Amino acid sequence: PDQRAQKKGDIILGGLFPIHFGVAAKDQDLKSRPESVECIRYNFRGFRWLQAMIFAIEEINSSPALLPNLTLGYRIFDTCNTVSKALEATLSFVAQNKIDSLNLDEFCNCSEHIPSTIAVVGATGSGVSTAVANLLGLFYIPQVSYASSSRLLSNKNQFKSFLRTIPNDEHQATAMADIIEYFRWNWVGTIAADDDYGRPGIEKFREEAEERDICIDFSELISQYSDEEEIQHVVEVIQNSTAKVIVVFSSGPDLEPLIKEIVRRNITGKIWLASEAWASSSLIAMPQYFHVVGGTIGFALKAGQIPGFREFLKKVHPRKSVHNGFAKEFWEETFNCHLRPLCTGDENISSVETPYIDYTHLRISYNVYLAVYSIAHALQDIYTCLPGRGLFTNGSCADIKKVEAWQVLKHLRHLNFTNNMGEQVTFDECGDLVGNYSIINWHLSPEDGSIVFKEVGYYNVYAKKGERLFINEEKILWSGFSREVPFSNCSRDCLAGTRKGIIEGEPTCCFECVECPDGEYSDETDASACNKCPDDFWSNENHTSCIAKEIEFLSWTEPFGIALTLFAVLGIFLTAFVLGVFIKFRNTPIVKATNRELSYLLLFSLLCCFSSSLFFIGEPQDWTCRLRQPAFGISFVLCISCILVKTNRVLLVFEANLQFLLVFLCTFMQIVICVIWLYTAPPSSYRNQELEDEIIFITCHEGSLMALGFLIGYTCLLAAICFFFAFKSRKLPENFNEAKFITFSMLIFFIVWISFIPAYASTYGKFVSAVEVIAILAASFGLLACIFFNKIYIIL
Amino acid sequence: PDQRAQKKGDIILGGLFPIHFGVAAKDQDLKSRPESVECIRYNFRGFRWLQAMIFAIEEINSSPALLPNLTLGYRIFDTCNTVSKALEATLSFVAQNKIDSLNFCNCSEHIPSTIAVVGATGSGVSTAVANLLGLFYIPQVSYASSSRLLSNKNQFKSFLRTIPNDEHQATAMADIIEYFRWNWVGTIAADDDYGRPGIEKFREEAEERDICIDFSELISQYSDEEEIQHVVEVIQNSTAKVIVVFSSGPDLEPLIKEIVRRNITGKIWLASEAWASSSLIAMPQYFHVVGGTIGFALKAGQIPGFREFLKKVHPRKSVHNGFAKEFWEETFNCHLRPLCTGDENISSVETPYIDYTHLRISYNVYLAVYSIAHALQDIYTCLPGRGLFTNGSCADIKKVEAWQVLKHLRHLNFTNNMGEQVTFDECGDLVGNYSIINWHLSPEDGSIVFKEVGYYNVYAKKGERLFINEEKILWSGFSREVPFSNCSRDCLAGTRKGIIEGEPTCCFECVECPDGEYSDETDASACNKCPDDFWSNENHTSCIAKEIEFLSWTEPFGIALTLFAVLGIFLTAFVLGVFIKFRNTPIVKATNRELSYLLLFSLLCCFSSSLFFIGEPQDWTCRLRQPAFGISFVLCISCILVKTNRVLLVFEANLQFLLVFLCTFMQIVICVIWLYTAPPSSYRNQELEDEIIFITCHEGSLMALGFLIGYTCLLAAICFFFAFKSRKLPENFNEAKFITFSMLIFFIVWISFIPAYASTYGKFVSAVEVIAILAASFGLLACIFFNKIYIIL
Ligand SMILES: O=C(O)[C@@H]1Cc2c([nH]c3ccccc23)CN1
Ligand SMILES: O=C(O)[C@@H]1Cc2c([nH]c3ccccc23)CN1
Ligand SMILES: *[C@@H]1O[C@H](CO)[C@@H](O)[C@H](O)[C@H]1NC(C)=O
Ligand SMILES: *[C@@H]1O[C@H](CO)[C@@H](O)[C@H](O)[C@H]1NC(C)=O
Ligand SMILES: *[C@@H]1O[C@H](CO)[C@@H](O)[C@H](O)[C@H]1NC(C)=O
Ligand SMILES: *[C@@H]1O[C@H](CO)[C@@H](O)[C@H](O)[C@H]1NC(C)=O
Ligand SMILES: [Ca+2]
Ligand SMILES: [Ca+2]
Ligand SMILES: [Ca+2]
Ligand SMILES: [Ca+2]
Ligand SMILES: [Ca+2]
Ligand SMILES: [Ca+2]
Repeated sequence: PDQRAQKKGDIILGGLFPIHFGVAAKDQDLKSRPESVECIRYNFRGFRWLQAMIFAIEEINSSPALLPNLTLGYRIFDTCNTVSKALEATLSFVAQNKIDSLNLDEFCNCSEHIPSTIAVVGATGSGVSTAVANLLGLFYIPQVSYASSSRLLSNKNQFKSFLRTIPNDEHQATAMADIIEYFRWNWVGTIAADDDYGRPGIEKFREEAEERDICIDFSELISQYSDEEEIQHVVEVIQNSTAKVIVVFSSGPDLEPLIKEIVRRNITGKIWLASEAWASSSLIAMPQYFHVVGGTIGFALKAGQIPGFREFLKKVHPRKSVHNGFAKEFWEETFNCHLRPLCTGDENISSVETPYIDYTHLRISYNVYLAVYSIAHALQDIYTCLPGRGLFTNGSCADIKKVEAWQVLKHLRHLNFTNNMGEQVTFDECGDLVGNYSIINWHLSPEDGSIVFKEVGYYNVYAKKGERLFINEEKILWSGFSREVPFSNCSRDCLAGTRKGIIEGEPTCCFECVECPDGEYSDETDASACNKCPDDFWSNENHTSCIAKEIEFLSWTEPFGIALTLFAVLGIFLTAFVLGVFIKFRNTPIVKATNRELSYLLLFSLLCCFSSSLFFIGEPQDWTCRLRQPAFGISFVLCISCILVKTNRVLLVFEANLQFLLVFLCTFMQIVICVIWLYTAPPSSYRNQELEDEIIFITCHEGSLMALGFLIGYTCLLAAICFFFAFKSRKLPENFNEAKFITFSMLIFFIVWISFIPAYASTYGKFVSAVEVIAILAASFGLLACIFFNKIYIIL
Repeated sequence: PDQRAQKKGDIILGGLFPIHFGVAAKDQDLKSRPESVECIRYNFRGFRWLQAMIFAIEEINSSPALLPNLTLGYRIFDTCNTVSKALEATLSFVAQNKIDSLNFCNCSEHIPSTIAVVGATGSGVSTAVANLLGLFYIPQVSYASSSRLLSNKNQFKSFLRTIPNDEHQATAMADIIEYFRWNWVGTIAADDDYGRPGIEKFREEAEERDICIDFSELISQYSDEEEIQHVVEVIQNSTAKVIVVFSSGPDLEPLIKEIVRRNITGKIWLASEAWASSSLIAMPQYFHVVGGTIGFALKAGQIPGFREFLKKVHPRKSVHNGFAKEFWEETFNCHLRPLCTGDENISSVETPYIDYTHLRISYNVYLAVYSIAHALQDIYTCLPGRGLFTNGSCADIKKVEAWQVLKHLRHLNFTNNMGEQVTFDECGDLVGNYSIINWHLSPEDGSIVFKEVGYYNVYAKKGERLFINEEKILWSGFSREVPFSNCSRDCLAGTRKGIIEGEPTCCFECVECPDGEYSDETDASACNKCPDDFWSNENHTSCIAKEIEFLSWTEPFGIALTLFAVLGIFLTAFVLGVFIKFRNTPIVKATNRELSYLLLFSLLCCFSSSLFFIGEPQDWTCRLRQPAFGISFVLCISCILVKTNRVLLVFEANLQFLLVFLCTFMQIVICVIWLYTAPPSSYRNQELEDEIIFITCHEGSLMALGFLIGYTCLLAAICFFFAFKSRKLPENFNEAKFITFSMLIFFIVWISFIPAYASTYGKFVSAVEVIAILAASFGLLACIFFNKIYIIL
């Protein structure tokens, strides 16, 4: 390495910064002796970090309070983000230690003029720094990095002298998961880089997503040296996916070919998530690409303050700066000339617009500044060590004249001081720091069309999980110009009345919506299953909620019921035209039956025949006391018996007072059978019919219907017997044709049941009570009309 | 590095082998100057590999057909599975190139420079060594590094290997998992460069093949007790019986010991190639925890004369090999506490150094050494004018450089002692077959043995690369039944799936298919919808056909209707069939025999129409039952109604015979007009009454039938009005009274069956209609002919 930044001093430090983005991308066939690689691109941020470190060292050497008489030198080389260059620089650093503490088999002699460094500033990448630390751990030389946040460097078993001044990015995955949870999504992507920074950083994110039940569509890995095949495959995978959110864990140059290919293919409508590595890189954030990476949300560190730095940055000159060997190359790259046209030392560094001269926040430079002062404070603590109170064995103390690397590492292990801003800086036993992570968004400046970063929130690491992040949605512009929150889900959420259904070969986050069948209802949206038991209710047409069932039965409240009751009471009134108001019964001339008894009985007999029809009307169980367990046969057992005794009285004169006792004996069998039935045998009722539809049915199904059939058959047989007995003498019309019309009156009763048997068998709306009551009422009207034909001839 | 194996020569080769499994674990507080670490336990497999390399070098140096005038030396250090120890050896190897490349430094010229370095046994150690060796373009060949991270040529330029990569092993394990009926498995990996890269591919394959993973954990050799306890608790609190392990011997040893201490059984263990045959875990005392373990092994090789060279090791005569002094002490438990002598036997003590059945890593080392020798021979034997360098130039064997050796090694193709061809790929990788082994218990020795139960191919198409013999696999060491490892039992027939919240797709519930649809396959995603003409079974297994009821003639009610119809036909033919004498008969008032056969055939046609009314609407394709609706209401009644018309005409006052056919004319023309206006159709839908399909008839403009019935009723009413004043007096065989009584019977029959028409049992409207028609016709014929059938003549 001919180019170097070397300054002499009593104590020598080591530094490694990236000045070039990469090396020549050429393959060697090894046909001849290989040569060293050559740089292709130039970096300006590394020069800024180098200048900041030089300024910090100079301020240390210019502060008598920090160090009275100690002068510190430095040796800085270039890495170019290459493992080989950093390994060569580290080997050159540890040559004095290598010749002495190593290679004991053979005698190795070297010049004493070369100095020995006490510490080496770590590299930027997480892979190069890993190799540098692995090689440095043999000699116990401390190494402090400023940009490595990989977890693989946190293992103290493999690395013993590695420290970092950048907060660990393990909380970055948690913050991204919380961001995804806040803007509720379930379909996301995953793109990482094949290195030591991307692969370990995606496992934690995937674990957090799985813990939060977040589905991942595709996961891909990219690299800077990959050719067109992998880039095309990744582009095809991205295009063939419906995920609108992509998580990217990569660097600037690593992601540059993918961004260029996407821009060439004009792929838009995607959301880009940026980590701290590439949230502010100038290689990706360009106006020409603003239509592909617009509205990008990224992570950034906490800004620092370095007084007297802007003025120092303008003092660089390629002629009066002999200590710095990179000034000439920086000048040539900035002014784009040779030292084609000749260039003198009379330009202005602030004319050309380059990132070296303009900046908004110093994060990595502040990290290097803090590391340099941490080393200075460790040296000061070594100098100020008091006898009798030390960190070595038996209370020993070190000598400032002869300081070894292991003593510096031991003193750096237990370090605590105050920052220039009043903060407290100390090193944890894992060699890691804790700091805030900030959220930034990309916007377009209307003035000159330049990409700018705006703060729209922050992440806290000193609070309990759940409320560690704050965000302001009103200041976030999605896709660069859109304000509404984009919709990125595998499928639409199920609405009310629909349930979920599995699709074969698909994850849990993807499903289908299926309408629930009858009898099932669901109120909450996206319900796993619908309620099955409506608690004696019915499912609605839309299955939104439950509906109470309807009770349908014959009642007097309905117009049909009130009309039937009015007809019944009218019939009761029409049989009271003699019962209620009676004509003279003494020496009655119209009827030969002078005696009031056995003839006045027919009045209240017909009254009971009419009144008994009111048992069937209304609900069977409407009243508790009047539950009417016997309902059917009571009407028959009295009315048929009265008809039979009347027919017997009529026939005794023609076919054939002890008659009153004689008529009752024949009908006594009906009454004793009914009394046995209605008391000894307790009838029941059927509460609900077959429980299928929303229309419920109530009915009174008397127990032991065979007894009812038997008693009806007995009554019919007795009626037929009396009809047959009356038939033999009804042909001859005598005595006001009395016997001639009773036969027709009771034949009306017979033909009522003949004409209403299909109504008994089948009825509309389960109204067997209605047909029964109308049949018995019509029979009662017929009997009443044809039983009092003698009164219409003569009033009295 | 005082402990080393050195032999000088014209050409020097480097080598690294693991002689110890690790180093002493102690924290450094930096109170004083740190000292070098020490290795605690000895290893015999690394010593066997070193002996194999020495034997190969000696065989090459004692062969005239290979490098006849060249002498080969070696320089081998110790690694102890430590990164720092290997880095020290790597730095010592590149001491000569340090002055030439870096930066002045003066060094003695007596020290030689190695041209090749044998790769390390580990993965991260090999990566660290190759990172430093790549600067000087020094070729390096490894024998046990199978990590994919070494397959990147951009970072590594002088790395070669003779072992298949881990991608094939992961694919084979995925195929094994897919072969068995398991979908709920675990995952355990080691925090190193061998385990983590070897689990991403396996997880991707499992996700592609629709395989769920229960838990994933990382373990390490230096992990404390808390991590081990957490891993054990996670494993115990799981329902998975199959566990995938990607770790080495010492890495997995603490976890195995902790599991044994807790006496955890009933688990299926899958072993990677790294620990499928390690003696640190395969112990009888742990057998009841690792019984029936399936592991992967490579293809063994044959090295004639190896055992004889192994059985002649001596700590005194082996001046070149300085590692025998410690090996003798370790294998005999002595030192040079009880004093020892150089007269013991090596065969006696049972050690893995001499007790072995196959050689896999040693064969790899032999192949690597022979590949290097073949490259050197090709360098020596190259002819001018056809060299691979620029302008056809060829190198000189007197002065050889590392880059030339690497270039010739990149293009290598030779043959083995077993008649096999060995080449090098563009990435320096090799391919080979795989073997599957199972762990069994010796019946008398009591030790763990390996049995071959199958193999995996790499030269065949996808899906036809694995062969498994189930008749030799013994699960759990003694069990025979195939283990069952599923999240939940599969749904039976007629039962569909149901989702559980916050659970993977591999876990679900079984819910019975509701009524109206069926599923005839197990683990059905959804219940298949039944067809229109089929209904779901009681058990919902499949669909069943429905039934149709149409009052067939074979029905008891149908045959009853038939028997009444034929009885009526016979009774009416008793009068019509026989031509009884009607000469000067006084039964009929009219002398002419006409106006009597009219009724006789009208009743017959009415009976025929009533009989034809029943049956299917489409029983006969010639004509539908439509006339059965019409004529039965006009031909049956109006022709009979002619007698009532003539008798009312007589009461009002061969001349009126033609004047009483008008009613039939108007009724038939109205029927024809209705039929042509909107012919009746047939309704065969289910009408949402029930699941049973019913057949019925529907006609447009149904009010026409009501109007026809109303016209008939009005005609009968006007007949009653006309005959009311004539029926009071009885005369002429009481014909008027009997006709009035017959028509009253007709009215009472028509109005008696009104609620049956309104509602009928079983939707048998046709049965009600035919019953009413027959009853009315029978009463009519029995009552109008009351005096015409009382006496035959
Ligand atoms: O660990 C790593 O590799 C990244 C490197 C990196 C970070 N921030 C940067 C800014 C510019 C350039 C590089 C970086 C943070 N950690
Ligand atoms: O790459 C690695 O780290 C492993 C190391 C290893 C393999 N086979 C072994 C047998 C014994 C000891 C160690 C090993 C295969 N690849
Ligand atoms: C980080 O943000 C929180 C939020 O108030 C707070 O602790 C502080 O302002 C920031 N810095 C540190 C060191 O916490
Ligand atoms: C997307 O799916 C998630 C799954 O939990 C859900 O919470 C979210 O509401 C869905 N998005 C929309 C817009 O409904
Ligand atoms: C376990 O699940 C798999 C998933 O397809 C299935 O093939 C297998 O039959 C199930 N096991 C049993 C015993 O049914
Ligand atoms: C690997 O197995 C296959 C099939 O059994 C066959 O090619 C041969 O036996 C093996 N091949 C090699 C190169 O050993
Ligand atoms: Ca770097
Ligand atoms: Ca970070
Ligand atoms: Ca799938
Ligand atoms: Ca090793
Ligand atoms: Ca392998
Ligand atoms: Ca979960």
